[PDB]
Order: sequence, then C-alpha cells, then structure tokens
Amino acid sequence: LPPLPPRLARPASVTAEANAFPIGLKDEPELQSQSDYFYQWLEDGNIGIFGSAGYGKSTTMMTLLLSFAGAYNPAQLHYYIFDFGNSALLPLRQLPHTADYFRLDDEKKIEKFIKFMKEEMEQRKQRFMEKEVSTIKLYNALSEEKLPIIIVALDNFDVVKEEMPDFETQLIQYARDGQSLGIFFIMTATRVSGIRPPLMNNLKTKIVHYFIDSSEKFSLIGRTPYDVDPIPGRALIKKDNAALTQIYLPADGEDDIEVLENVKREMERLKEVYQHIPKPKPIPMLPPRLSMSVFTNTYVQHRASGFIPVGLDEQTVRPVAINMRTDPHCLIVGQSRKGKTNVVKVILESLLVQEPESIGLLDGIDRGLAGYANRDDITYIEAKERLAQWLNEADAVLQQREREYIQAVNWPPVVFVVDSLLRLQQETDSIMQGRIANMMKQYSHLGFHVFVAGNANEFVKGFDALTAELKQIRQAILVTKKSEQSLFALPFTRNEQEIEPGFGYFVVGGKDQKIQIPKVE
Ligand SMILES: Nc1ncnc2c1ncn2[C@@H]1O[C@H](COP(=O)(O)OP(=O)(O)OP(=O)(O)O)[C@@H](O)[C@H]1O
Ligand SMILES: Nc1ncnc2c1ncn2[C@@H]1O[C@H](COP(=O)(O)OP(=O)(O)OP(=O)(O)O)[C@@H](O)[C@H]1O
Ligand SMILES: [Mg+2]
Repeated sequence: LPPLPPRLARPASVTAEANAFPIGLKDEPELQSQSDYFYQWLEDGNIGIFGSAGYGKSTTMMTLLLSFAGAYNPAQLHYYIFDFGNSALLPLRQLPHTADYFRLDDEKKIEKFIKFMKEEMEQRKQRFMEKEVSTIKLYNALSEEKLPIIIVALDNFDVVKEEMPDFETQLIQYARDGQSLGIFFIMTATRVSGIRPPLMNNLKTKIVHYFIDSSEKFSLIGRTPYDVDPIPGRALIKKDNAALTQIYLPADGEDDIEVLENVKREMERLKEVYQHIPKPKPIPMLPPRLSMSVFTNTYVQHRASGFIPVGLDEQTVRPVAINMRTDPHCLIVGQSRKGKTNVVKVILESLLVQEPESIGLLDGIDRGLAGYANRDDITYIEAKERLAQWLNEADAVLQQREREYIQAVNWPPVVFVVDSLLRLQQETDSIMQGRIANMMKQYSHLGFHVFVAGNANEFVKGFDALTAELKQIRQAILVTKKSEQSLFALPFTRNEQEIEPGFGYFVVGGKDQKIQIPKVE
C-alpha cells in the first residue's frame, strides 16, 4: 500500500560481523508501514536474482557483495566472480575479498575452479568429522582457525543453461550441499526457462524484478496479491512470503556515474581497512610466460642436490624435479623446433651449480650450445677424437670410483650430455656406440649420468647397442605429443592439445605430466 520511492541508497556498513543486512525498503501491509528488508546471514541461504533487462539484476548483486564485504574481512569472506554478461561485475574484481575472476571463455580457468571446489568441499567435510560437527557455524564456534565463507557470484546464468553443461552440474552441487560447508551461491538470470528444479529449489531467497511477461514471474514464485511496477530496483523478494521491496543502491549518488564513483571510493576504503588482513589466493594457474630466472627464484622453493628442476606442473603449478639418485639417465624426446635444445639448457643450468666432476657436451648440428663452451666444468666436444678422449678420461675416474667403492663403504656426478642423437651417430661408429652403452650399465651407480636429446624417430631407427640401451630408460622429457612417440606407452586421446615451445611432458615410472618448461636465455 505505501508508495515506494524509485531510488534509495543502502545504509553505511557500521556493524562488524553482522548477521543481517538491509538490502531494501519493504512494504509491511500487516503494519501498513515500511521498514528495511533484512537478509539473514547464512540462514536465508542462496540468492537468485531475476528480472528483465535493465531492471536492476546486476545492481542488486553489487549491493549484496559490497554489504557483506563491509562486515567481514577477506580472511572471513572469499568471492569467486563469474562475469558471464557484459563485465557488469568487473569493478568488484578490485575487492580484497575477490579470490578470482572468471570469464565465459576461460575454459582452462573454470575447469581448475571445479577441481578446487571439489577438493575444498572434501577437506571441509573431513574437518567437520574431526570436530564431530555438521555445520560451519558450529565448526567456527569450536575452532581456533576458522573457515572463511565462500560465495560464488555468477552474473547472467542464461549462458550456463545451454552452453556449459558440465559447469552447471557443479553449480547444482554447490547450491545443494554448500550451505552447511560455508559455500553460498548468488546468481542473476533473465530467462528462467531451463533453470533446473534442483537448482531453483536450492535458491531459498528469490529477488524477482520486473518481467516484460508475467509468465516468468509465476514460474519463479507463486501467485501474489501485489505485483511489481516497471521500475528498476523494484522487486518481490520471496523466502517464505513475497515482500514488495525497493532494492537499495550500492552507494550514494544522484545518477549512475556518481553511484559508480562512490562504489569505487568505498572499495578503496575497504582496501584501507583490511590492509593488515591477508587476501585470498587465486586458483593455481600457470604463468603466461616463464623464464629460467623467474623459475629458479620465485618457484623453486627447495634447491636440493641430486635433484634437477625441469618445469612447472600444469595442475599444481609446482616444480617437478628429476631424481638423479633413482633415475640417473634422461631422454629429451621431441619434434622439429619444439624445445629440445632449451630443455638441455635447463638441465645444464640445473647442473654447473651442483659441483659436477665433469660435463661432456656433444653439441648438435646447429651448434646452439657453443655458448656453454670454455666454462670451468664443461668439456665442449666437436671432434670424434675429442669425444674418445672424454669417454676414456671418464672411464678412468669411474673405474677408480669402482675401486674406491669396493675398498670402503657405499658420488659427484660425471655427466655426458648429447644435444643431438642423430649428430652423435653421424660422427661416430657402431662400436663406440657400444662403449657408451657399456658405461651406462656399468657405472650408473657410481655417479655416471647421461642426457641425450633428439627427435622421436632417432630413438627407434637404430638396431645398435646404444639405441637398445636408451630405449630402456624410463625417465624422459617429452617436447612432443604422447601420440607421436614409440618409446613410452602413455594414455592419450585424439583431443589432446598440440605441443609448442614452452610446454612438454615429464615422464617417469610409466606415468606422465604436462609441464611448463622455462625459457633459458
Ligand atoms: N535498486 C535500484 N534503484 C534505482 N535504480 C536502479 C536500481 N537497480 C538498477 N537501477 C537502474 O537500472 C539501470 C540498469 O540496471 P542493471 O544493469 O542492474 O539491470 P540488469 O538487469 O543487470 O541489466 P542487464 O541484465 O540488461 O545488463 C542502472 O543504470 C540504474 O540506474
Ligand atoms: N621453453 C621455451 N619457452 C619458449 N620458447 C621456447 C622454449 N624452448 C624453445 N623455444 C623457442 O623455440 C625456438 C626453437 O628452439 P628449440 O631449441 O626449441 O628448437 P629445437 O628443439 O632445438 O629444434 P631442432 O632440434 O629441430 O633445431 C627458439 O627460437 C626458442 O625461442
Ligand atoms: Mg637442437
């Protein structure tokens, strides 16, 4: 009955850790008056915002998230924003509470969010079982280290309804089994046609703005005595009953820009208040680019001997390393212009800092490792007689080590690096290829390591002893598809992506892992 104004600004956030938020001015016919509509924290559950274009769906979302942010710090509240419209939730990306920001085409990013949520819900259910509780409200009441509330904010659900099936199933899980774990879901939507019942029924609070066709309103909420006028912000908010309400604006302002300017100021203020509070981490993602300098410093946390860091795990964004103690040898398998020489550089850079006794470097055709020559540990090999000298010199040391081993108790690395296997078998005979193969099965435990790079066909072409010995090596770095090499039997599909310089596969023990290889320069 009482006339509702067209524009109202929300009250100032003046209650730390509030349990109720004024989101709009509602008509209360039972009193024939007006008062704030208070959304109950946790209890009122997930929020579904509906209405036609231009009637305040995204505006309501902004008022909610900014209100919650004023009461809780980024350690208590985490935002995951899915902006599947026209960047309506883009400003909120600067909120300290915003853990990550997702877009409609962020396919890799979204799939990793799903992985995180599945694990996070698992961990939370396991933390509850220890405290013998079933609610985060109970857990955070009996715990020293409290769990942060997670909110999945999704704008424009219309694109999920059709274009993204696998992602919708997860959203249904979040809405159905999320409240108890501390995970809540707020979403806007225009067309309510294909919103499944297990999602709609888990949207306890429904904020329904004006619809051009009254049919959609009847689908969301039941029959009502009152209807909403075509006024932006005007809505029927149903939880138990529908209350005619004018939703509050995100901030003060006589027009849109003035409001948006004040919103930006408020977010700067929250940034000042919560400055001493740690902000949530984003979903573990691989960097756009990766240099050896960056990889060595900010990623390699542990620099232990006998371990060779070769790249970043795609899934965990953590460095995978070669265990020289359990896998003394390694193959660099790849294709034309894929990253073979660069991987060799990574191994060499990982060496030279572990105090090797000697490093025999047999460069390839292009001479792309001539810069590593003349170093105080590297024996750059060009000629055939020079190679024979290094092998026989390595033979002497490894033989004495065998005599030092028999004498005393149960080694600094003696390393033989081959940038090109094709070039090796082009400047040597099948007899010397047997000598190298012999040293591998005789001195492997005495600190002798080999690293041979080359294209996939180079490892399967030969019938010689060296080829036979190399195809028994279980550890490898693949700068090629798993479906384009005959050395290792690895699971794959036709839909596996193509490899490009900067990526590859870390292979050991019959298992593999997509890795990001740093660029050495
Ligand atoms: N609670 C409100 N009070 C006053 N005006 C509002 C309110 N909500 C929205 N408006 C007005 O409506 C305009 C657009 O609203 P909004 O973009 O939030 O609707 P929408 O449904 O999210 O739009 P679309 O979905 O078509 O992108 C704003 O410029 C604003 O002036
Ligand atoms: N890890 C990497 N990240 C980014 N770019 C790379 C990486 N590795 C190689 N490249 C680029 O690939 C190009 C070819 O170098 P690369 O050593 O990878 O080829 P290759 O494996 O030696 O091929 P071939 O042995 O057939 O000559 C170089 O210009 C280099 O810039
Ligand atoms: Mg090369």
